[PDB]
Amino acid sequence: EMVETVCGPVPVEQLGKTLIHEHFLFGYPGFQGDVTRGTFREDESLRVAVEAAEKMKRHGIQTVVDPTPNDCGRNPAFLRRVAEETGLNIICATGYLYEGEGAPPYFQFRRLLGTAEDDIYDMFMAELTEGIADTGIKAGVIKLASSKGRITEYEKMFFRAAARAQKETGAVIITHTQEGTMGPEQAAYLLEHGADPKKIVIGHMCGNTDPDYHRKTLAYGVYIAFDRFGIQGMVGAPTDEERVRTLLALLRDGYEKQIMLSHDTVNVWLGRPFTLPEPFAEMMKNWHVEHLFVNIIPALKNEGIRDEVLEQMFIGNPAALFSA
Amino acid sequence: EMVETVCGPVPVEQLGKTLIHEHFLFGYPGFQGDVTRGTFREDESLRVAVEAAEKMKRHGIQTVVDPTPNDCGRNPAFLRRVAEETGLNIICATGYLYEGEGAPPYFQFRRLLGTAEDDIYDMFMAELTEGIADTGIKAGVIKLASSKGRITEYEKMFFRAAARAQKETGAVIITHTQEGTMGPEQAAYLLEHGADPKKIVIGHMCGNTDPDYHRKTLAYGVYIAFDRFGIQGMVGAPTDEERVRTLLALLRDGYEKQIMLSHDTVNVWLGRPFTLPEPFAEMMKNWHVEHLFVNIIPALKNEGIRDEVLEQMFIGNPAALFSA
Ligand SMILES: [Co+2]
Ligand SMILES: [Co+2]
Ligand SMILES: [Co+2]
Ligand SMILES: [Co+2]
Repeated sequence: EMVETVCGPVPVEQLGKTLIHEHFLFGYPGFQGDVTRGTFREDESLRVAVEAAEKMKRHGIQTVVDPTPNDCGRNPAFLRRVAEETGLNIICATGYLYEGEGAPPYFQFRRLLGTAEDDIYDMFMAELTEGIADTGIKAGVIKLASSKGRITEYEKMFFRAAARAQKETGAVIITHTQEGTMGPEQAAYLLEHGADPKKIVIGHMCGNTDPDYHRKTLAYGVYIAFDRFGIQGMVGAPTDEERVRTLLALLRDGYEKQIMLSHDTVNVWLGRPFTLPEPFAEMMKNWHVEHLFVNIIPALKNEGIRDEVLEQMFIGNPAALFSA
Repeated sequence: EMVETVCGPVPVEQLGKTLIHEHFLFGYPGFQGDVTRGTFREDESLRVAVEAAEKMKRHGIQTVVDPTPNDCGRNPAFLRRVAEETGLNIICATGYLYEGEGAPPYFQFRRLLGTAEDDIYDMFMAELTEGIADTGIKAGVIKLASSKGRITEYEKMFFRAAARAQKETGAVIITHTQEGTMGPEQAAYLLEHGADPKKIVIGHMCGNTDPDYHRKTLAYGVYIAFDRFGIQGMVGAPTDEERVRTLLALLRDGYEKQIMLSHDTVNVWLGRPFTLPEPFAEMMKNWHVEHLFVNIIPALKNEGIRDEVLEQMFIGNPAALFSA
């Protein structure tokens, strides 16, 4: 009946309207080494993060799941500061990013020692049931990630440890898929290791534009996330128009009880500030926390998507996800 | 005349006996994510670090170059506390590890922006001439690293930036070579971009057992470092017996003014504590800061190496390296 937030245990029935995948703070592994020229502005970062939290509250959002990985500058105490100020429910994660964009050398070394999987399991259990560092904050979700075209041996260690921790705690698993690949394989690998499909969210599914690929993943009984609305412009990556077109094809087939939507925003970047190039910046202009409510939902309503369907995705599914 | 230490500028003539490559603190990238089970205890880490520094002092060591990379838990403030407690001169570095064992995602993203090399150069200049993070502590060396059998495009950015910074500051470059590869390639590439050979130390050269490989590197007029004494057991790393055999061959060939010696010890490991298996631990038993003086030096002196030659490597070469 309860889920661990950055402000302690909160009743699952009181979560309400939820964004399943947003980042208040995020940095690419290695940002720590650029501290001299990319200093952390704590007061300014809080101001921007609270501003983003207030923007979501104006659209009826009461809960945000922040799946910032452990190796990507996850800061539970900072998230608590945002939540204590706004009253917004924030659920943080425990886990690492995939091999290509994470920081693997540490657990790759423990893999050589032959304790890595047990060490990761131990980390998951400690952060889910005891607390993260000395913050007293317990993670409410386990974050997993896989590479493009394959789930690597490094990544599989985390997948097996998450499945073990999932059986012991009943925690929710949120995943990262790279470039619309490994969706069905993630679900398959987790289930055969004992994980509950009703507690798994396969993320970044909007990265694939083939409805058959989605149906194959949805066949496992898992949740899928169209969580990257706003991110477009890359040569291989899909557009928001292609995302909606894929979403409408699944809502026609009646998969609403298994679909959730988000933006995957990075509200405050860790490390040195940057500016996107002229063509890319224009294509990424819609990448903000209000995009779904201002642009996407009205476009869905014009296609004939009912309010009950939208409320099932934003309110119903998160409530069913965190419930035992 | 002067060199930047963690306590400020120190006369190069006062550096005395120096260990060119030792780590007081070190963590594999990703250690930050294991904060709950691998918390950094500053006070007990300082005790172990001071204990290591005092063991160096037993053998007349007055200066240590600590080339811990930015992405490997480099902590100049901690090193300052070690230096103040012991009276030891500690020179720290600016730089990142190689692609395979470092944290590349951050500066790989900045390459997509097209500013990475300039950003890295800017970082080098800041930390060599202005101060690291929230301190006035300046780095005294630039740390570079390459992969096995290749200097990757990612790595080449740091090499080009280092050569640029070297030309403008006169700073020392110290390198990491992976598994006895790329020694000549590193020297050649640095000199292509205008770096001063008398200011370059090609590291981990003991990882190769072919004297011709060393002579190819030495022909560039650079320093080479037999800096991993004590590290044995792994494929395909050499034994201390093989290191000594290679070292003796070069010393008898008259290369003493280009050679420096170290252990590459990690005195305090960042992250979760670990234990090596007994067959591996027995092979690594001599990996400590006293090894060169208690085991290697008496073995060298029995093989005809005079105290003057030893003092040339430990005192003369570091003095010449840091001098204009
Ligand atoms: Co992701
Ligand atoms: Co994300
Ligand atoms: Co090294
Ligand atoms: Co080293």
